[PDB]
Amino acid sequence: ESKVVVPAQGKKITLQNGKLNVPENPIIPYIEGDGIGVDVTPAMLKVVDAAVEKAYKGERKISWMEIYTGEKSTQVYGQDVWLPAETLDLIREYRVAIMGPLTTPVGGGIRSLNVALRQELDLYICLRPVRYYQGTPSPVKHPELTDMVIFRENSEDIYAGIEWKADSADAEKVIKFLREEMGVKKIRFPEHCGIGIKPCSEEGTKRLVRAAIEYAIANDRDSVTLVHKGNIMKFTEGAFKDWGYQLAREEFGGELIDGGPWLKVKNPNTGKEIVIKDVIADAFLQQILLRPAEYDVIACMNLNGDYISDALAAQVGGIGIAPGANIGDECALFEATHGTAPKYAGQDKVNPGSIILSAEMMLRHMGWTEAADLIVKGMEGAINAKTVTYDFERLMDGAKLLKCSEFGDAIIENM
Amino acid sequence: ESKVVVPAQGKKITLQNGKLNVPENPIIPYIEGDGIGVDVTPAMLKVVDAAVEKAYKGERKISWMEIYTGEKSTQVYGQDVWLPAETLDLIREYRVAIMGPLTTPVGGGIRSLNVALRQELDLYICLRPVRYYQGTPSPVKHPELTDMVIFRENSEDIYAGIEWKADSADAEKVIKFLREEMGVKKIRFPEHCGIGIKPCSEEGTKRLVRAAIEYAIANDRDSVTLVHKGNIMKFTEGAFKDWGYQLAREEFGGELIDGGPWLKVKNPNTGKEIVIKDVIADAFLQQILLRPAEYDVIACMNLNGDYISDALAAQVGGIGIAPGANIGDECALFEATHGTAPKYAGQDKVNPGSIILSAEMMLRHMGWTEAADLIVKGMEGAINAKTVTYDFERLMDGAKLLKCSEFGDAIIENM
Ligand SMILES: NC(=O)c1ccc[n+]([C@@H]2O[C@H](COP(=O)([O-])OP(=O)(O)OC[C@H]3O[C@@H](n4cnc5c(N)ncnc54)[C@H](OP(=O)(O)O)[C@@H]3O)[C@@H](O)[C@H]2O)c1
Ligand SMILES: NC(=O)c1ccc[n+]([C@@H]2O[C@H](COP(=O)([O-])OP(=O)(O)OC[C@H]3O[C@@H](n4cnc5c(N)ncnc54)[C@H](OP(=O)(O)O)[C@@H]3O)[C@@H](O)[C@H]2O)c1
Ligand SMILES: NC(=O)c1ccc[n+]([C@@H]2O[C@H](COP(=O)(O)O)[C@@H](O)[C@H]2O)c1
Ligand SMILES: NC(=O)c1ccc[n+]([C@@H]2O[C@H](COP(=O)(O)O)[C@@H](O)[C@H]2O)c1
Ligand SMILES: O=C(O)CCC(=O)C(=O)O
Ligand SMILES: O=C(O)CCC(=O)C(=O)O
Ligand SMILES: [Mg+2]
Ligand SMILES: [Mg+2]
Repeated sequence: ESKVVVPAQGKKITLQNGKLNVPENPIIPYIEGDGIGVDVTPAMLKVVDAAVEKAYKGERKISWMEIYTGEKSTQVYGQDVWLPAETLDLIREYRVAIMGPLTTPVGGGIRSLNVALRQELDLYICLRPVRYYQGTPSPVKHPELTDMVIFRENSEDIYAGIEWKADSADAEKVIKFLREEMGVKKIRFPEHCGIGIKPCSEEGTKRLVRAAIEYAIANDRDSVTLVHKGNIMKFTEGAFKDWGYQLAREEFGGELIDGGPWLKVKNPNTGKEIVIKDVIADAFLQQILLRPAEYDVIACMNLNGDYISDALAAQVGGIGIAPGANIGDECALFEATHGTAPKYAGQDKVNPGSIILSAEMMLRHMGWTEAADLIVKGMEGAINAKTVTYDFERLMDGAKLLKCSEFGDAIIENM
Repeated sequence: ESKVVVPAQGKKITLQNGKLNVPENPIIPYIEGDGIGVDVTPAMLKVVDAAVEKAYKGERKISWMEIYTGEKSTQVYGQDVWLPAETLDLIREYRVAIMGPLTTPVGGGIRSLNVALRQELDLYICLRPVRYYQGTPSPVKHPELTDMVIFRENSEDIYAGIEWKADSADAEKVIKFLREEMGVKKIRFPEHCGIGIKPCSEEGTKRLVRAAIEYAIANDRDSVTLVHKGNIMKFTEGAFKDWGYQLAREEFGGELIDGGPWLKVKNPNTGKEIVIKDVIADAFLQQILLRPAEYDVIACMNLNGDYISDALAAQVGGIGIAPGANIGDECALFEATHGTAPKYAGQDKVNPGSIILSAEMMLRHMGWTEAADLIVKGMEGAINAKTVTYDFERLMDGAKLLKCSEFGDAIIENM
């Protein structure tokens, strides 16, 4: 029995051809989220409604439709229902949705609902833009140098969840097969040993890299960097790099620079030469701090993208100002980079910036660019006014400390 | 037929009990290293010889014995011999050794010789101290806040090298077994799919964490942070965290703080309360930039330690000033954090600081603390004099740019 209420006065977004048809009164499903979701989400709704109202003076409005996942889903549907089938159906049906963060237990418990949503809806792109907002405090000297966009493969890798507990019959079964049937000798302690599988396919790699390159062309970006650990993980991470370059060559007419393997790809529109390069993952983490300007669009696998996202975000104010999207061929689910930060949950304390800027991406995705620009404007105003949440305040002299809801209002005031 | 010359005027280090017996004329095997190894190594020899000479006025001297691995090994022993059995034997025999960086091909070619040495000699500890040297340029505002020590598990993980090429019979064999015999459904594209194995055992975890805690006690450090991705990789990364805390409890009398899972461990000597805590790996990469002072000793797995090392190093000047050691129960091999940086190889351009400070660790390991202190002193002098190599120079106004050999001499001048 459905527990979701479909808004009376809204219309469904449709996908005519490959293009979205967004009506004036679109129904947008949202998930509140666990933990700080309770704080940041109400604030996102308020701010988005304001930007839409100001940009289009009543012509347009979102019909927000709440749907359930996580703790709240259990309180609605009964225990044990963490991810109602309805929810998956509703996001595919309505094409565009947004969520708060969801809690994943460490060491046991349910598998990540985030990963479940991503995998079940085949949202193979995790798109995370990291840019500096003028006036944002930062622990680095030149944050303005960081203007990157992460394309993170979202459907494979060690992130996929294929693993077995130490001392379990399954684990022992796999170990025996590895040792005896594959002649694997490189397992140092075969007893009391957990096992994980890391898959990486050509189709998975190329669909992610294709998207990254297209984004670079559509946005007149300077380069695309393949990030990988292919010297140690030759057949997964190194495969990723090989496939990525191969794709650039076969589908975008990529050409050698010198002896390579770096490529030049000519922007069909602007005619700019887009550089396709690669960097090893550990080195990259120094590179972003020491030579940020040399990097632009980033394409990487599931785990690496996760590490990179947080490290990059830190350069530019931290993950309270880090938006993202999970994007597939049939729908898109926007959400902040950060998680549920349970230790602050309910305190009206955290930065709603990340989820707000995710809605900003959603609006842009919807072609409501005017509303989106109002959000950006409001953000820059509020930050420049040095009226901010705890995470910014503690890196700053003479700032007024605002609560999460308050900072929401601050953003609106500066629209 | 051996190609190594055993020094006429030196004596072998021995391991009486659990303690090293270091003579006055110890024979120390060294490997030059590929790439920039050709630059940095000669410089390390010069600087170490100087520190030993000054500290002990001729009473002590190292009898350097060259041994072979990598490219140079092929030029000496013939093609195809990248890692002569001799070399493994010589390091175990002589107990203490040092190496330049070694090249690992990305996507194919030989497996990492570094990993080979580590695995073959069971050097399960990769120890990387990251501290700020006064006067070092940096892209962060407060580098002095970074004073950490990385304990990185060095014998397991995805780093172990258990993997198969996409479309290979072996890969297809493993995939079929996973799909059909283990009922694995979470592989998105089973065709054209590379596969990797990630093992993590209880014995491996605990021997690494034991070492980390002992180091914290022997050095009066504030805390030990377990870094892991145990919400996504429950049975490897999460197992690591569980075992680590369990060890702290069972072997060091660790006690709850509040409801935990953080522990208090009482320093037997100083009586200081050492905090045992944990942080998720992506979050940690923001944490080190945003709250560096809150971190001290780091214990993590093979891959994570690798990422963390480079990111931390960047905070403090980059990997031209990042020493490390690979340490086992029977011997220790010191080497810089950085690799072969082939693009600069032979140019006398890179910072020899990392390998030099690795020798600094080696000396300390040998109980030649006076010589070690001379190296530290020389380093601080040379850096404070703003006479430096390219990597520091480019982050600095009004510095004199020195070549690698020159900076070596600068260090000696400031002893
Ligand atoms: N996409 C997702 O839904 C997602 C992503 C990551 C994690 N998670 C889940 O979240 C749970 C806790 O993970 P975690 O503690 O490692 O990561 P986290 O919830 O992101 O929190 C880590 C730290 O990041 C900072 N932070 C996070 N959100 C912030 C905000 N809105 N404003 C300001 N600062 C913010 C805080 O740093 P300081 O306390 O240092 O100021 C926080 O303690 C886990 O169960 C995990 O599975 C979910
Ligand atoms: N323990 C080891 O032996 C080890 C460790 C890592 C990698 N490697 C091997 O090294 C090869 C190349 O790896 P990579 O290019 O990704 O890593 P890398 O050789 O460490 O070089 C990456 C970047 O780090 C900086 N850097 C490295 N060493 C430096 C020094 N002595 N002084 C100043 N800056 C330094 C340079 O940065 P900028 O050019 O930006 O100034 C360099 O381009 C690979 O085959 C890999 O297998 C070996
Ligand atoms: N062209 C490539 O494939 C490649 C590979 C590695 C580094 N790089 C960098 O790009 C630059 C290429 O310049 P040149 O080929 O004119 O020397 C170099 O300075 C180097 O730092 C290029
Ligand atoms: N004690 C633990 O196990 C644990 C767990 C997570 C965070 N913390 C941090 O340590 C502090 C513990 O302080 P109290 O238990 O007195 O509130 C908290 O402020 C919190 O930020 C502690
Ligand atoms: O699924 C989770 O709980 C964490 C996911 C995550 O870290 C991310 O992809 O941002
Ligand atoms: O083995 C290699 O080539 C790289 C090893 C590495 O990155 C490290 O452990 O520092
Ligand atoms: Mg994350
Ligand atoms: Mg490394």
